[PDB]
Amino acid sequence: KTYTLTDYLKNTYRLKLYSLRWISDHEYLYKNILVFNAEYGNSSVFLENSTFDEFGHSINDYSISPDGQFILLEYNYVKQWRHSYTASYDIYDLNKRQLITEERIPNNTQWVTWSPVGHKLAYVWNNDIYVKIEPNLPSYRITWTGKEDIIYNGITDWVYEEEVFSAYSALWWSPNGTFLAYAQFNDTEVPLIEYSFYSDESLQYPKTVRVPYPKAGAVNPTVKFFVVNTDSLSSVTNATSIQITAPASMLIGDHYLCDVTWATQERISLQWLRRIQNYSVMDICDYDESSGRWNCLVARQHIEMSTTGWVGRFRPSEPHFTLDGNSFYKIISNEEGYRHICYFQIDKKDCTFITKGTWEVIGIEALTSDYLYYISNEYKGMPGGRNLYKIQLSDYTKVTCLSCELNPERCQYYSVSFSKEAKYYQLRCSGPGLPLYTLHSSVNDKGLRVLEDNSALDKMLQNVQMPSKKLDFIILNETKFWYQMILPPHFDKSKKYPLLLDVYAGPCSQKADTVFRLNWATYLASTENIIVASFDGRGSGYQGDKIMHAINRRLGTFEVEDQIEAARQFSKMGFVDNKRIAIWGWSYGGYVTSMVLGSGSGVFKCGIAVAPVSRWEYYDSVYTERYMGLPTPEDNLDHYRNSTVMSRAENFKQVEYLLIHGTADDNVHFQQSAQISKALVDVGVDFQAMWYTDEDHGIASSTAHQHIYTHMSHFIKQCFSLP
Amino acid sequence: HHHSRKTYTLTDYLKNTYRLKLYSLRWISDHEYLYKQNILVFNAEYGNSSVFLENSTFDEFGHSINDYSISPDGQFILLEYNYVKQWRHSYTASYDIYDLNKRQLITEERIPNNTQWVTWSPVGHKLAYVWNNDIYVKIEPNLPSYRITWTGKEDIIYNGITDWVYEEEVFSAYSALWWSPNGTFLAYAQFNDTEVPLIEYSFYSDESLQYPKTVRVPYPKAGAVNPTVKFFVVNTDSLSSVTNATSIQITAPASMLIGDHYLCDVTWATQERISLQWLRRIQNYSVMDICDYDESSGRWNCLVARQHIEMSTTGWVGRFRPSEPHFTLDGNSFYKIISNEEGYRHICYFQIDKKDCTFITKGTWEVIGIEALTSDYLYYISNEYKGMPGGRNLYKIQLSDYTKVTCLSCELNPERCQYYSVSFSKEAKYYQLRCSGPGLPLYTLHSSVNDKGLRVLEDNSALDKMLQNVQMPSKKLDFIILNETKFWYQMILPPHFDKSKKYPLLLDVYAGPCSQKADTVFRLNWATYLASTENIIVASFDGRGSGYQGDKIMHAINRRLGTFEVEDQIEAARQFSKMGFVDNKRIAIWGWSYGGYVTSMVLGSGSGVFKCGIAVAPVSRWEYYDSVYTERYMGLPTPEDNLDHYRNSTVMSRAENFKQVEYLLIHGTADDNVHFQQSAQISKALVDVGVDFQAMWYTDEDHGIASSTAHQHIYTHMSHFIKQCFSLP
Ligand SMILES: *[C@@H]1O[C@H](CO)[C@@H](O[C@@H]2O[C@H](CO)[C@@H](O)[C@H](O)[C@H]2NC(C)=O)[C@H](O)[C@H]1NC(C)=O
Ligand SMILES: *[C@@H]1O[C@H](CO)[C@@H](O[C@@H]2O[C@H](CO)[C@@H](O)[C@H](O)[C@H]2NC(C)=O)[C@H](O)[C@H]1NC(C)=O
Ligand SMILES: *[C@@H]1O[C@H](CO)[C@@H](O[C@@H]2O[C@H](CO)[C@@H](O)[C@H](O)[C@H]2NC(C)=O)[C@H](O)[C@H]1NC(C)=O
Ligand SMILES: Cn1c(=O)c2c(nc(N3CCNCC3)n2Cc2ccccc2Cl)n(C)c1=O
Ligand SMILES: Cn1c(=O)c2c(nc(N3CCNCC3)n2Cc2ccccc2Cl)n(C)c1=O
Ligand SMILES: *[C@@H]1O[C@H](CO)[C@@H](O)[C@H](O)[C@H]1NC(C)=O
Ligand SMILES: *[C@@H]1O[C@H](CO)[C@@H](O)[C@H](O)[C@H]1NC(C)=O
Ligand SMILES: *[C@@H]1O[C@H](CO)[C@@H](O)[C@H](O)[C@H]1NC(C)=O
Ligand SMILES: *[C@@H]1O[C@H](CO)[C@@H](O)[C@H](O)[C@H]1NC(C)=O
Ligand SMILES: *[C@@H]1O[C@H](CO)[C@@H](O)[C@H](O)[C@H]1NC(C)=O
Ligand SMILES: *[C@@H]1O[C@H](CO)[C@@H](O)[C@H](O)[C@H]1NC(C)=O
Ligand SMILES: *[C@@H]1O[C@H](CO)[C@@H](O)[C@H](O)[C@H]1NC(C)=O
Ligand SMILES: *[C@@H]1O[C@H](CO)[C@@H](O)[C@H](O)[C@H]1NC(C)=O
Repeated sequence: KTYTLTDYLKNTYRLKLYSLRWISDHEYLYKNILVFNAEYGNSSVFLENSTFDEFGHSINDYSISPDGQFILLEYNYVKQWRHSYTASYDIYDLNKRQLITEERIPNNTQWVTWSPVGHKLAYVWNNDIYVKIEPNLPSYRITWTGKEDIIYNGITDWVYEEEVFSAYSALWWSPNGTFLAYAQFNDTEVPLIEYSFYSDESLQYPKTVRVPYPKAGAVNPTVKFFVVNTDSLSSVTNATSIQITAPASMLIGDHYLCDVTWATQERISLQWLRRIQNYSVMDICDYDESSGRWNCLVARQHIEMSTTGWVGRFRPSEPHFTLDGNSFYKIISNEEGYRHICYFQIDKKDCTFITKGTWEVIGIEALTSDYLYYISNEYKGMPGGRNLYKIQLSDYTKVTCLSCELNPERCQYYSVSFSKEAKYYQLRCSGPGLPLYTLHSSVNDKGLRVLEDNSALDKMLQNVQMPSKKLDFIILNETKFWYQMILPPHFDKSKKYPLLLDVYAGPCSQKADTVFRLNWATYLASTENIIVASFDGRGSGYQGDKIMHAINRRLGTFEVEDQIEAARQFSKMGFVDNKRIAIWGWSYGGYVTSMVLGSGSGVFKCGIAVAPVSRWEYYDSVYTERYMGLPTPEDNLDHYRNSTVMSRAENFKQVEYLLIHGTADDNVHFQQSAQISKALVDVGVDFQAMWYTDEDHGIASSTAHQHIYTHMSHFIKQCFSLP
Repeated sequence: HHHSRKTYTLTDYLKNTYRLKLYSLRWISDHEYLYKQNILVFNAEYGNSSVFLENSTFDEFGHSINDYSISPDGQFILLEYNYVKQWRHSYTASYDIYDLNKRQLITEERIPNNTQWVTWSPVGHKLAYVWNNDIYVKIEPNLPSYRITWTGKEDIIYNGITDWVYEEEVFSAYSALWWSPNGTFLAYAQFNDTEVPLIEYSFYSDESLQYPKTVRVPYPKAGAVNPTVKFFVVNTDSLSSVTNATSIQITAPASMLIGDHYLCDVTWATQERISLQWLRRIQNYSVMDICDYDESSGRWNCLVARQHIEMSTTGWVGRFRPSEPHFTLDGNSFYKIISNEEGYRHICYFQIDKKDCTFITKGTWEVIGIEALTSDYLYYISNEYKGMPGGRNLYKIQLSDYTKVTCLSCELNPERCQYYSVSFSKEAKYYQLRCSGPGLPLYTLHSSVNDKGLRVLEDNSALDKMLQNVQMPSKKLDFIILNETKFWYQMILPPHFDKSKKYPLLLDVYAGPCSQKADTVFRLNWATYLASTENIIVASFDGRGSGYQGDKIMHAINRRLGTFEVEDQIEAARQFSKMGFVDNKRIAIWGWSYGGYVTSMVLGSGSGVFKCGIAVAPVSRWEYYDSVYTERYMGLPTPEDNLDHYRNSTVMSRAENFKQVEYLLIHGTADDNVHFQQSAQISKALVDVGVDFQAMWYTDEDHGIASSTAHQHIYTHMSHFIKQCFSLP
């Protein structure tokens, strides 16, 4: 038997996880909720969820204070954007098992967070910030200026949530929780995207949703940064919020706050980025004693820039400070364009690189007094592998691979999670074999035990004909470009398979990796006998700037051409039926799919774009201007005009096209597909469409998810003459 | 050979390869009319024509001329340009006036840009126009205009123009101005939309528009706050440039001010007598008021003794609204279409003073419209001929002897002509006859004194010459007995039609209250292609709820939309198969508007009869559609009226049954009439029960999906869908 559409849709074959929250340097929680001792693996029950038997409300999430004296309960969850939401809250006392009733956290709270030490609490209600020193006492109102859709204290607006921070919160406690650092966003002049929301059938008149949303070249939100001392809050007088202004080099024009990182109890570092995102500045600000302000000396500014592109992968990387805070490490691209760990002195311009080579550091995971722990794709020169390394701080040549040889056949893609002081770590392996979860001791790196091996799943999959994955590379202009293929079971090299190109191809993307996945591709390969391939061409990430910056100021050119060239290279692989080649993608993949189908190349018979960008002036400023610069006569308007899918409408006469878009998509506005269809209508091209009423960019509803995949499978089977 | 080998193709339909010529004129006097080439005057009597306006005169103009309007006294011409469409009838435009006798454009005191409506008085050259929701009057074209109203406010106050609902469902027109017969008085309506909710939808516009626009229209959905209405009359002879003009209000009768009502008809009776018709929001009760000007007062009075009640116990009043009266010259009597004691619409003769009228026509047929009345004769269109409800002929009844009825069109050309409409001269001395089928449209001119034909205007013989070689479909018009009642249907049958083989069949559906899809009209449309090229029988059926056959049939779906008319379409299909020449594995259904609603209701009915269907811009649930139309048939969506059936008749609740059929759902995003919402809500329901289906939106298209490129695209898309559902290569 085979892995079927139903299997994928009704999630028949499950991937077991082992998610843990470190609580201390030797303990973690595991949802009843258990507490585990990392040393021995023994566990006691923390609370039965029959403790809230009579609670009366459906509990969404829990959150334990650092000191473990109180638990925060979250209910009435109402999802907003990708990260943002609203909820009700309650505080349960562990010391004396019962809830708090006096001075509760209001309904419709936008964000809550314990300080990093003890049980202090900061929350956001109606765009304003409040602080509770004790869970049962009244809160002090920090900000008074919050206003819906206009002023944002402690939480991000639409574009910051999605493109800058990947988070709704804009609150940063200092390490011991004395200081609360926050940002304030101002959206007064940011234009609003409006779209219909149809809601339940019983709603007679549709609702109009309005969201401040800066499209490429529009007026952006403005940002201010503040620090407040939470150990001197008066119930008599208003809390005083000290402002930290952006450096002079940023106040000269539009700019972003892109990073907040505390260094010590009294030292904070902020990163700022120009609107033309190729110049950024790191401020280190120290707290002044009697005077009570924050100073950011000019001689302590650290400039990060790029002549060939934008700075960072999506944003400048984050610093990891030493204990005294007089030094830090952060990832930057070296002189040959590869991203490696640089070591800075707070007082000095030059850093020394502590890693080198033709491969990249993915991130810094933990920093100790003796070692620095990082993840990279160095192992076997494979851009799509991921391994944990240890680097000796007094001798940089002493680098140990901690995950490389643990199970080299089944494990090539690792992420990690260290305990409070990096005493223990959990390795998470995501492929090529079934995911593997292991617990380790950093004092010597020996493995304590397996936490989850997925043997349950492995026994079930023994019964089904499963596809395989080929990960390899092709040479193009003397450079390696990586591809992967999901191959049908009992794959015959002397046979001719229909091929479907799964595309993303956005700047810094990586679609060829060692990760094990059960998705739509799995079914297409297992049941329909279709080869599903992906390709990382120019603009793709984790392989140096030369490749990544190749599309600087030129979205919709080389990365499009490379998908076409990829499909050509596969035709010449012998086992591909080149009368049956298709391409599909979501978001950026949708844009590339569309551009490829509009290319008039002749290679693809049909394709599917889901929620595609259609022209760049339609998408948000932060993401778009990062790669395209500004849509103005003196910058890059010409290429904004030359890279629309609309302009390629005539070429669509050559292919079969299915266009799909959610009508309540706040991210890629329905507008984008509305303009594509009008364009195809105007040149007389027949095509397939489908809208999803009240679905957003995810088309994530249980039923909408099934509908779309079902619809797409029918399109593909019809296009490929499959019954 | 020389055998017919061409067929009527999709491209033929989309590119207008075979075009119907039509002779459109506009009478300017009692014996003269205007016709376009260039613009000619034609003497109706002789045929002699001189050039009235050479095409070259307005090229110095600088602007592209969309339309023209000659003043009643032929001294001035109104030139319309910068036309920008709004709804089905309303638009904005610029206007310039060309003086004929001085032979040049009036430069001083021009009509402002963005004018909403312009209208000459019926005699002379007075002018009335609406700009920014206010009414202005020009006594002379080159002179300053006097402002009549001062209260006009966009989306709130409408003076002399209708709002969305009154435009689409009450008046079928943007204007709400009425000149008295000689231009002395100017009657107008004011609409107040203050508390009317707004429908909001996205307009995406040109691709250079970065942020979509949101369009906001005052639109009362069933049960919502309706617009209120006031009525006024202003004497245009006593206007002065020194004082603001005085407008005399005429208030509705007591029985209307008691609750929500509508102004449904305005008809001047003489120089000093106007008739009003009002309707209650529950549209079964209407009151005609006859109002007279009082000389010494300057005010209007509607005597309660002249008041006329018209009501219905089995449904609503009139076909879509009460009928309009036709007054005798002395405005002391009138003729008006109403239903007789047994549900048949016939001409009633009324005295202004008496309650009772006498019916001057009788029969198991109906009068369609009164077309003209003179001293001795009344002219009307009816479907009496041969007891064919879908036929239309011009008749003549003698006012002093009701048994003296002459058919004027019946026998003219019985074989090709069975569907007529007429256009009379200014005093009914001549008339143009228009025949729409079953043969090729034919256009003829007649004098009504002797009734002789004067000449053929257009005979479509160029078209006839082209069709001679094309394998054209034929139409079969007939009926079936159900519950002892005749129910008519029409079939567009493929060329060389063979009773002994099985054809696939498409049900073409409207089926709304008072609809008629079975008729004698000749059409070159999508169905002609499907029969001719693709060999599909496309059929239509008038079931319960359809019109022009009496109230017994028409009112059968009263307060029960989505029941019998839906059921009768299913039964129609079972009947069609039972005739033996239908492949019942291949039966489909499609419709637009109400037809889309019925299509959907049918496909969700679980009947097992239809394999697939197409719904275009359908109504999905009645609480989404407008008040005037929906309440006419459904009453109010309240617990103490008819909420139950409103809830019982949505397409959404039938989603589960769509698992059995193939469904194509189509909707323009800028549809102001049946909002995108209605399709949006169907699709969501189908997704929720796991039904796959085909969808297509049209960016910025409205209810008509009538852009050239958009029209071509949807018919092509629909054609692919049907061809695949039927296994046609
Ligand atoms: C957010 O920014 C807006 C727009 O820059 C500020 O609005 C201005 O406020 C000043 C002083 O109050 C006025 O003189 C201007 O006329 C305002 N401009 C506009 C267009 O509104 C606003 O002050 C800022 N709000 C906060 C809390 O920082
Ligand atoms: C703390 O600050 C807030 C805002 O500055 C004060 O609340 C405002 O009080 C002023 C008068 O001082 C009023 O004009 C506003 O209407 C108030 N705005 C509100 C309700 O947010 C608050 O009173 C301050 N506390 C004190 C007394 O210093
Ligand atoms: C249109 O109708 C609105 C509301 O139906 C009228 O508004 C009323 O006006 C008076 C004063 O002019 C207020 O005191 C009432 O309270 C208003 N009614 C309500 C309940 O809103 C308005 O007069 C009308 N507009 C015109 C000029 O005809
Ligand atoms: C496929 N894909 C992406 O395209 C992608 C993507 N991430 C991004 N960007 C970073 C997160 N915020 C949005 C941009 N993109 C591009 C994108 C996402 C959603 C809508 C439009 C765009 Cl252009 N991923 C993970 C991803 O998997
Ligand atoms: C097919 N068809 C109609 O459906 C029709 C229709 N006429 C109507 N109504 C009367 C005129 N004004 C609109 C309503 N309908 C029903 C309808 C039309 C347009 C949108 C929605 C509806 Cl429910 N015609 C002529 C007509 O030909
Ligand atoms: C595990 O065992 C140790 C000693 O046996 C004990 O101190 C600890 O509390 C236990 N941990 C849990 C969470 O059960
Ligand atoms: C939140 O809302 C509920 C229901 O409306 C109310 O009963 C409850 O007291 C609210 N919680 C608080 C603490 O405001
Ligand atoms: C944390 O650090 C602050 C600032 O240096 C210091 O004064 C204090 O000892 C700590 N806060 C508390 C009260 O725990
Ligand atoms: C940033 O980009 C702009 C626009 O391409 C360019 O003029 C400038 O040189 C860049 N700055 C740096 C530091 O390279
Ligand atoms: C039309 O023809 C008639 C008949 O000969 C002629 O008298 C007349 O002058 C023509 N039309 C006009 C009024 O110019
Ligand atoms: C209408 O607009 C045009 C173009 O802007 C202008 O030249 C003209 O004067 C306007 N006409 C009137 C009557 O105001
Ligand atoms: C006419 O009415 C308007 C608005 O009520 C007013 O402003 C204007 O002055 C009036 N004209 C005169 C002078 O009577
Ligand atoms: C039009 O009718 C009115 C009222 O009957 C009358 O007083 C007026 O003089 C008429 N106009 C002409 C000159 O025909």
